[PDB]
Amino acid sequence: VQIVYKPVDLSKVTSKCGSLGNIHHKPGGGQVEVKSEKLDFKDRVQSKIGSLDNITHVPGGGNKKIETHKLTF
Amino acid sequence: VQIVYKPVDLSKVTSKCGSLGNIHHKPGGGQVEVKSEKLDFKDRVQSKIGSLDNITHVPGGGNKKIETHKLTF
Amino acid sequence: VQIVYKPVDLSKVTSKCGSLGNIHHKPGGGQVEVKSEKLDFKDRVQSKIGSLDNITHVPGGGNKKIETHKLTF
Amino acid sequence: VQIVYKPVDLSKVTSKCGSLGNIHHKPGGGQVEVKSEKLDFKDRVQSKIGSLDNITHVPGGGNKKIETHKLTFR
Amino acid sequence: VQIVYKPVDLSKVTSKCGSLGNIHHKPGGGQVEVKSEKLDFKDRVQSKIGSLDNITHVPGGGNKKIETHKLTFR
Amino acid sequence: VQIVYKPVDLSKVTSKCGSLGNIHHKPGGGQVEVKSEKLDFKDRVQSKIGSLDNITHVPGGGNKKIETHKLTFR
Repeated sequence: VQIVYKPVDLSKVTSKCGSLGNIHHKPGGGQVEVKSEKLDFKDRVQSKIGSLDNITHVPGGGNKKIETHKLTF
Repeated sequence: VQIVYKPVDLSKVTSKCGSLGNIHHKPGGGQVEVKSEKLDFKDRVQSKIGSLDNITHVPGGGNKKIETHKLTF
Repeated sequence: VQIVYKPVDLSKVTSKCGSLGNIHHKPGGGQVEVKSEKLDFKDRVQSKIGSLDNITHVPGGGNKKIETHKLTF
Repeated sequence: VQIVYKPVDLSKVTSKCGSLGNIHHKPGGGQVEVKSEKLDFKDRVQSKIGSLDNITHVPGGGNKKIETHKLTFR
Repeated sequence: VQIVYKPVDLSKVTSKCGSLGNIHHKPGGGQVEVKSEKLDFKDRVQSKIGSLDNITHVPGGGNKKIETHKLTFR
Repeated sequence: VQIVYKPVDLSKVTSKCGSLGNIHHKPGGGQVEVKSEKLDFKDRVQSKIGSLDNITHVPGGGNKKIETHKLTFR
């Protein structure tokens, strides 16, 4: 008798996520103007005037690998 | 008698998700103008004036791989 | 009898997430102007005027590997 | 025998090209106003306002002369 | 036998290429006003305001003269 | 036998290229105003305001003269 247990694993298991390899070339507007007597913001207001945001959230993107190389005679 | 147990794994398992390999070449408007007596924002208002957002959320994109290389005589 | 238990693992398990390998070439607007008699922000207000944000959250992206090389005569 | 090979060449070969012999008397002299506000340009701009440059370019205007004389006797 | 080989060349080969013999009398002399505010340019700008440069370029204008005289006797 | 090989060359090969013999009398002599505020440039700018530069470039204008005289007897 002989048993020759030689499994080979060469696997790649990968996550690529969020903002990857993008090109942002000269972003932005010409003129932005806001004119008022008053600007009045009073509960959970978000305001953006002529600003640029690059924003990435990755709560995902995880990897799992499980192997059970059992042998029994 | 012989058992020659030699499974070969070459697998690529991949996630590519979100914003990937994009080109954003000279984004933006010419002129944006807002004029008023008052701007008045008072509960959960979101305001965007001439701004650029690039925004990526990836709660997904996960990987699982499971293998059970069992042998029994 | 002989048992020749020689599994080979050359696997890569990997995460690439958030902001990776992006190019941001000369970002920003020309002119941004805000004019008022008063600016009045009073509860959980967020304000952005002509600013650039690169912002990344990665609470995800984790890796797990399990192997169980059990042998029994 | 007698031979008298006596050609006479008084010719002129001339090239006159470009801006020759012009009179430009009080060019400009008036009023140019450009008022310009709140403009955006995403690509190349070339602009001339009230300009009077004298730009001269001559990659050509070269001359070639080849002439060739031979006398053969017997 | 008498041979007189007496060609006469008094010719002229001339080139006059470019800006030659012009008169420019009071160029400019006027009034150029640019008022510029709140402008954005994302790519190359070339601008001339009230300019009068004299720019001269001559990659050409070369001369090539080739002569070849030969007398062969017997 | 008599041979008189007596060619006469008084010819001239001439090049006049570029800016020659021009009169520039009181160029400029006017008013140039640039008022300029709140401008943004993201790429190369070339600007000339009220300039009158004399720029001359001559990669050419070279002369080649080749002569060859030979007398062969018997």
